[PDB]
Amino acid sequence: QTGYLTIGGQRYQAEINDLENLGEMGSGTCGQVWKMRFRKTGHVIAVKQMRRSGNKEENKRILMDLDVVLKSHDCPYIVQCFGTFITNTDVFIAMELMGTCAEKLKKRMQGPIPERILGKMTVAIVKALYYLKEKHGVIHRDVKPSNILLDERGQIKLCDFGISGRYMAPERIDPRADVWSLGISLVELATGQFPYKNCKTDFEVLTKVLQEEPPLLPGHMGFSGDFQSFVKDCLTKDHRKRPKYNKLLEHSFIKRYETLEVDVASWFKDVMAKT
Ligand SMILES: *CCC(=O)N1CCC[C@@H](n2ncc3c(N)ncnc32)C1
Repeated sequence: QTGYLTIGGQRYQAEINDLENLGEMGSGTCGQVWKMRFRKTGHVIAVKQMRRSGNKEENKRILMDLDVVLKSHDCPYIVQCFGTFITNTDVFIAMELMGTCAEKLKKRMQGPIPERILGKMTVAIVKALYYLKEKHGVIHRDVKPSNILLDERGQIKLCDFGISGRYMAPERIDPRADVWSLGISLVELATGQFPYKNCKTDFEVLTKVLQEEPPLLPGHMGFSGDFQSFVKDCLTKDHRKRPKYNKLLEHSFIKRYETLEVDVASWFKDVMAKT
């Protein structure tokens, strides 16, 4: 429903001019996203703006993503929408403000991200894809580090569903393909290096994926055996032998970080402090 903004129980009748524009965030990968402040509360939020005069293709993608996120109001690992504003000229989609994405944390850190953090990250992302395949029959089709968002309070959510209904897997080029993309992302963040960084064209990446063996987590960085095993599983070329989430969620690596307390909130704020 339009016109209402609800930040945690408290619902507020509001309109666009009840918000102060604090500047844009990054690029318009799905839409133009502003950081905005609620003049009544003081709360600052992310607001995506869709202009009705905008690109027809981008607008179809923004509506799909919204469709998925309103459906996912009860997944703690998918960013929550706080409400919508519909004016004669624009649609304003209020999202909870996250910090940044794993891609930019990799930039800031200038090196590997510790297994402790990638652990909590694997739990939140696998359960997100599982919740999305089970309760709604959607699959993501674009899981990559720029789509994994974090915040200062430790939360790790998944964010961009604009091309999602029902980093590319071998059988998505040559017929659980979101399982492959998660593994490529995990190897990138774990080593700080993208495993197909020397390819000068898109098709050259696709030939590497099908011709050479999967990128494996190296053995000399102290990675635990469970983490190495989990990545080897996701990075199975033959999709017939790749596990579904019900089997993935029973992996020991998943089980270690469901229970273990990992202070990602502190690790996040220190990385962001370093320039
Ligand atoms: C890699 C992260 C990044 O640069 N982007 C693209 C720009 C928009 C940004 N972003 N999208 C939704 C967001 C929410 N809800 N909070 C914070 N940043 C957000 C992701």
